[PDB]
Amino acid sequence: MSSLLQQTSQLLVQSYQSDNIAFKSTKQFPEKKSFLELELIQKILFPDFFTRRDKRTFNNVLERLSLLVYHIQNSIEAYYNQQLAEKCITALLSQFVTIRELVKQDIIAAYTGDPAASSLAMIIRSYPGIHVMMIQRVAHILYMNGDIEYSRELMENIHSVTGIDIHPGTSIGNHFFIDHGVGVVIGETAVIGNWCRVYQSVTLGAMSFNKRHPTIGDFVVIGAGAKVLGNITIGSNVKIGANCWITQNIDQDQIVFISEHPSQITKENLSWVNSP
Amino acid sequence: MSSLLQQTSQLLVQSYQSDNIAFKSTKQFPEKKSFLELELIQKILFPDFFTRRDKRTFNNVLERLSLLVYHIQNSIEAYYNQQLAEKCITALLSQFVTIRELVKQDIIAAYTGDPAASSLAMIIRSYPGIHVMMIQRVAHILYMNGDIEYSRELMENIHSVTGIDIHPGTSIGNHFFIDHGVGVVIGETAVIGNWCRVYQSVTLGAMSFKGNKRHPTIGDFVVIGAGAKVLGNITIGSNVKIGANCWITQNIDQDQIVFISEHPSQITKENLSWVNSPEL
Amino acid sequence: MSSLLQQTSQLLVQSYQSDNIAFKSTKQFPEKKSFLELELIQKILFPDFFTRRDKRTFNNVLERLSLLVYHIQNSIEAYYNQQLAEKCITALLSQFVTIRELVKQDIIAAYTGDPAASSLAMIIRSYPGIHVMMIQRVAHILYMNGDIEYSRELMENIHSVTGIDIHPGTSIGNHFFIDHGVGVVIGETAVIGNWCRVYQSVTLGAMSFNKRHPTIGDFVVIGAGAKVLGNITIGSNVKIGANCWITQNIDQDQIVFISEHPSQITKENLSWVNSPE
Repeated sequence: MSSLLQQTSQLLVQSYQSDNIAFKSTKQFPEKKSFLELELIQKILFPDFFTRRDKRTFNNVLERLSLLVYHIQNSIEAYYNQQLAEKCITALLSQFVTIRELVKQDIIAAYTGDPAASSLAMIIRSYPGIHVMMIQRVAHILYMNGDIEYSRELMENIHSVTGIDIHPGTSIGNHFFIDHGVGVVIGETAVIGNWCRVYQSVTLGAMSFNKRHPTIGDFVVIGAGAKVLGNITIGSNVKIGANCWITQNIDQDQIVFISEHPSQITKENLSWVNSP
Repeated sequence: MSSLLQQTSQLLVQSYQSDNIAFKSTKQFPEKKSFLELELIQKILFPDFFTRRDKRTFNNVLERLSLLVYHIQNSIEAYYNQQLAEKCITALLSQFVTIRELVKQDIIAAYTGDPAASSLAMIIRSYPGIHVMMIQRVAHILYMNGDIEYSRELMENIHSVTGIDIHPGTSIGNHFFIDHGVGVVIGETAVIGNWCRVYQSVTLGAMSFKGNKRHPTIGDFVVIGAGAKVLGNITIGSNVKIGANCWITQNIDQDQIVFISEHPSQITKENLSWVNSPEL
Repeated sequence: MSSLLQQTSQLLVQSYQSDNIAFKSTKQFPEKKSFLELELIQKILFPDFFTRRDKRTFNNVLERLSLLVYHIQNSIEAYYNQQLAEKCITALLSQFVTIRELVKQDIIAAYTGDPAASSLAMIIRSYPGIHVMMIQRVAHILYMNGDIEYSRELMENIHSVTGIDIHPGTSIGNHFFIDHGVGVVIGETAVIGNWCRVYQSVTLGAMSFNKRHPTIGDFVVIGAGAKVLGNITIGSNVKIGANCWITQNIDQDQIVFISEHPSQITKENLSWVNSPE
């Protein structure tokens, strides 16, 4: 409905104005190409960082939001019907400013959680853990309103570009930060709390061989390469060391780490190019 | 060669028609872009999910097939010569329907092996483990007929898009399912049986530190859980399940469940303020 | 500026002439697309493998180099200003043939370090560990001279394409080989010596929960899945086995590996297709 696109675009413009200045910029950053939904959602959520200086008006918001919605409608129709597409888009449109506020808190969590994060522009423009969450919070609305096929395709699109695999059904709290992220897998029935931090190669997955994925409390940190598997619960304030294999419930305020250290035992160019 | 292209085109048309109903669809999906060989192979193997409804005639199949093989022929020539390129292409065309039947079984394996896979359409359009096998089964025929350079480049292309790293020399049986797949690495001389399932971050690789076998051979019905590292010229029997994060460096007999010996150990023990910092 | 671009172009052309037999090629390969900076750096460093035969004159080199330089300059200007952008561009130009020498040594390291590496052509066109180092050696110059935002952006672009995550601040010696590479993460303050070899899913990272990343010596090999965390040192000639969790220093001339083997215990298409349809 044209009326919903227009109402949502004005709500978005209001959201831009009440932004903290940290989320603003007078600069004109270079073009970022990726794929359609991400390019558009980036522009819609944070135009200052992804658009030409002259294309940051209400009409540009309306055009971009309309391109996004029409593409989403055509895809949901291809897998399902017009009736379901409309229901999904309506829900998405009503949720868009809420999504935008959630993505801002993800960005805040990245700046807080990463010593290498120097500014919000760096995080917004280049942190893949942020871009996966821009797409996931949109895809999750679609999934929850009955579209499980396009929402999965959407997540597989961002999966391809970041190496981060999050199912559209995953339920994720606020201030969620994935650092680096390549190899991260989070399954359909997983539940994640607030202020969680997750590193590369972490799996929140099903047992190797209904609810079949982990639930994670608040303020949980999961170190690189940990594999957290099965319908289990990690309590709040848990820290999980790198490469742990975790298949059991873990109580709150715990620290989990591989038990023991490994074993240690002791002990030009022309030549190399002469051999080929 | 045109006569071979026409027969393969006609055999593919016949293959489409004998498909089970589950592989067919009357719908018009949005176009999917990636890179040339993947887009073309997708349209060649499953037109119903990747092409405009008015581009599904024998001639459209022949156009897509011709463009694919002739891009392959031009790349192989660049590394080698026209004779080897023709040889590789001929083998690929003659195996093309065989490849299609194998990919269909990979799709079946994905559907049975994944509680989140709800339809064949979803699997066909979006599962990276299926897309990597579309490429790998093509590349492997090229490699086996002598083109080791372009078949590797081809595999690195699909690597760049899926994060799944499979060598063109890898020998892989039917009904093979990779779930999630990022970080998967499978080496040149590895051999994989039938009905295997492999998860993210799995290596079937060489020992960290000719006709050699330096990568693993795994049997049928093997499941390898996330993060497992299976290294060296070792054999994993059929019906073996390997738990997550395992480090395997020895042969494993059939009918074994393998897992890390010990659980990890375990010991006990806003925006406003945050926004004040980057503002100032 | 125009004259430094011309002298850098002539030094590059001479560097092409100086190459060993093995880095040359009479054949013409199909173009490779990715993203702008990688396409240009590939063509500038190895024209024989990435450009048409008729686009290898001095002016062709000068146009490719200028396109790159002007793209980087505007990108840095966008995050900072003309003053810093020129400082970085000047530094990069003065070091361009040095970077080319280092990348050739990375290629040599890949050939000697990988049995699947059959030829330099294959390595130059297709090895993602080489492509990430083409970018990183450029991005490191930019980072060292004050541009920490665009050099990060650059590294994230090559990250999307390879799944290899190397910070622009990382300091890396010569003959560096990443095999496979997906899931490799190397942090901002890490230091890597010469002739090191790193596999997929390796982290040289900070503690999960100034310098906070590891220093690695010469001839270190780190197997797949190893996590090396914190401001620790791995001495030279160390071999680190797959999936190791390293949180303490390792002296030189050591082999490190998980000490215990895993425990073990014993124990129709048509029908499936009817199920869902």
